[PDB]
Parts: sequence; structure tokens; C-alpha cells
Amino acid sequence: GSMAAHSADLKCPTPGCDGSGHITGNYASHRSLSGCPRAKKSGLRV
Ligand SMILES: [Zn+2]
Repeated sequence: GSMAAHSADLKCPTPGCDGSGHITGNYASHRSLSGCPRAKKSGLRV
């Protein structure tokens, strides 16, 4: 992606999210906050 996380583009920016799935539910995984199905979704940082 354009804006990843400290863990590189191996996972997505959101710490509470892992990178697999989508808020959409139409893909397998993502690497940015654009696909985070948990994007600041209550469990934003655990
Ligand atoms: Zn994510």
C-alpha cells in the first residue's frame, strides 16, 4: 500500500487489525486502512 505500518507492508496500519479480510467481505486480505474490517472498529489497539 501507500501507507503501511511499522511492521512494513506485511500487515496493515491498524494495530488491532491483522490484515486478513476486508470491511467489504469480498477479498482475502489487505495491507492498508482502506481494507481494514476492524479499522478503528472498537478494537483499534490491543
Ligand atoms: Zn487491516
